[PDB]
Amino acid sequence: SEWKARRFWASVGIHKEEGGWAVLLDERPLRTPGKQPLRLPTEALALAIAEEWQAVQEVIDPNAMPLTRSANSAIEKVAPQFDAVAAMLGDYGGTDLLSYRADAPEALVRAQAEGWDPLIDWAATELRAPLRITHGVIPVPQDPVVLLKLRAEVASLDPFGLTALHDLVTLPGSLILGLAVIRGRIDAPTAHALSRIKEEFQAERWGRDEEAEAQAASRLAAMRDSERFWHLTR
Repeated sequence: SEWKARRFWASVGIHKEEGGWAVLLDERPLRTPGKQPLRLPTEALALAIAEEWQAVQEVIDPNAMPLTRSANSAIEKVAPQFDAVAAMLGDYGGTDLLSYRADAPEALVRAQAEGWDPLIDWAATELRAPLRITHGVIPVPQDPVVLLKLRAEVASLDPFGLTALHDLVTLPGSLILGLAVIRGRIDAPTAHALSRIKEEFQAERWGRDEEAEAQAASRLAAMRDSERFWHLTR
């Protein structure tokens, strides 16, 4: 309803810049909520963000503009705090979902093994990061050298790329799943399905939980948004 939310522009285009691309609402350059200049690493993302602004009807709906939202985060929070963010994501290497297997029932333990072992194998091979796997509640600490190797893989990403990595790691609760998505080993819908092997297994055996399903659907959409953002920024 806010007057400030009303669309007043006719066309939306893009244009180069001394440092990245820009999106234009008529002749007026798009700025970040923080008044800072919005510069995008690629034309692909610029054009995609322009479609979001061309799609505005009467009033701006931020929920409908996931790319703009992530671009703002990259410029405003991730680029300036790259080191602290790469560290926080890297930390998941020591509490990775794939390293914790159920104790029971057996059919669940086998399900996890079949879906996850291949990803643990990939991480040991491609990232030279074999994780220690635990069964049950008592956490096994990871090899300090492996944690250094995984944190280093994260640190080597560009800022926009680190921003996309964020949700791919935190939502499923796994750094391996997040890196597998951006490295092209699996896509986001597969990463999502692998993370919920236990949830899916229990639902099929003991009954669906509507709230859990709603929350899972939300995580999947956010993971697909992060994946899109990663590809657009390459």
